Amino acid sequence: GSSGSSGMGDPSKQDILTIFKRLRSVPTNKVCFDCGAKNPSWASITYGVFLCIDCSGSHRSLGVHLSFIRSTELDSNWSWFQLRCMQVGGNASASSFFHQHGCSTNDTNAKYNSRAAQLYREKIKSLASQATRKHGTDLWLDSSGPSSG
Ligand SMILES: [Zn+2]
Repeated sequence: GSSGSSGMGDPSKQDILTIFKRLRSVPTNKVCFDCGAKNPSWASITYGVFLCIDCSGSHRSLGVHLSFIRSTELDSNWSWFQLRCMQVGGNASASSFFHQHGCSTNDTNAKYNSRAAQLYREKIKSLASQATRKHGTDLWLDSSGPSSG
């Protein structure tokens, strides 16, 4: 129940592109984890997966609370914590994670509304910290250049 202070600057386009350039590279990430559409702009931070304008729509219906959707080419006002969620997840990660439990469900309003799915989301939040906390904003990867102030 901690509101959370605000003493840091949001990630710029470049930085955001750097976090997506690494995830996109992957063949299982550059394809809508749902159908497999290549260059899946749409991305779901909740499950840190890649979706396509087609599928992404379904998620939006569920409710930003159930599955938040954010583009990569347009949406630039991303949150450090979020961005990571994508790196600390991946498509395959879920493709298996789910089965491991035994979802045996395809439906979007069900497969995602199932326990197996939930477990994932939470997990993403945790890991996201490992990367986020790391040198706070300073892109763990390397020193991009801290702006005076
Ligand atoms: Zn799709």
